Amino acid sequence: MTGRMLTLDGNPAANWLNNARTKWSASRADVVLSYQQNNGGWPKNLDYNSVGNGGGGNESGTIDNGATITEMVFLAEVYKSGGNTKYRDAVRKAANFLVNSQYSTGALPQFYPLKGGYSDHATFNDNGMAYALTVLDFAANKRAPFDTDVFSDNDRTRFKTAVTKGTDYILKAQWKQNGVLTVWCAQHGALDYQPKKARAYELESLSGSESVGVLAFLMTQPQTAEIEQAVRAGVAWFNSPRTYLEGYTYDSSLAATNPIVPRAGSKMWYRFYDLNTNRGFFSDRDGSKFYDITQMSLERRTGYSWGGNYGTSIINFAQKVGYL
Repeated sequence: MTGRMLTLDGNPAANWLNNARTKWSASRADVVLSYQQNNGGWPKNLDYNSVGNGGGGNESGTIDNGATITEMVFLAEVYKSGGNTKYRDAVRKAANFLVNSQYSTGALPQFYPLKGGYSDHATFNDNGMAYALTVLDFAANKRAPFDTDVFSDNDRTRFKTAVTKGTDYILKAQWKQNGVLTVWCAQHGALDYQPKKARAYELESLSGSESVGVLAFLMTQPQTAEIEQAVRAGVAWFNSPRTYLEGYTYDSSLAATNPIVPRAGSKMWYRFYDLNTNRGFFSDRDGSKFYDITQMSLERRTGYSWGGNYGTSIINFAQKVGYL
């Protein structure tokens, strides 16, 4: 560290953000711009590389599937490169959107204005909350691409407050497993901090997939005593043999019957771990919970990834910075 600040070199969240700066060709900037909703957010799943300009819209914005957070970083970079203030304006509306979406607790919902159901929860899914906070933190700290006149000091204060609140949320939400600090569910109650379900097959759990990005975000923050403890505990969880499955890997090509296959000297992480036992588990469209992936419907076993190499990146990064 330096002071209490870790390097951003190798930080997964920082890598995501810097990549987003050039997510699309600059030739697509007007197309991207044209789908921004009135509220400053974007809808998800628009094929910007193929579609012509949109007509804006008045729908909820979302941070699912990289929406809003990717577009805003991209357009900030376009503003930085070309100086066209229409893009500055859009980035300002997008940052405002993210902060406006934030609950009093710091939680960020998946969709805003709130649509009801699981979308209202604090959404770590698809790196939404963690990477949204990363964007706001980069903005707050005048990091590229936000080292332009896009934001003022007063704006940065507001973003710092949102980042602080988000951090507070994350720290309060971090799951204490029989007294031991671990990681996060893919979604938590915005007000109650509790693990929540999402889709039918997304149950209350520790998330092997989403907890990486949460840790990566925390590692961008001033490493207070509490934050260092939180990060070290999360990294320790990823690096624990009670968490990874040693000698196996997840091979989605083999999912027809069983994608969890032996691989000497490999470690696999589950997508879902039981909150209390730390056992990897599976679900299905009926919302059931079970421990043998061969019991799952063919469609869910092949159509959704139930494990992966999630821990490698954060463990290696933690090692690099002395947190392992």
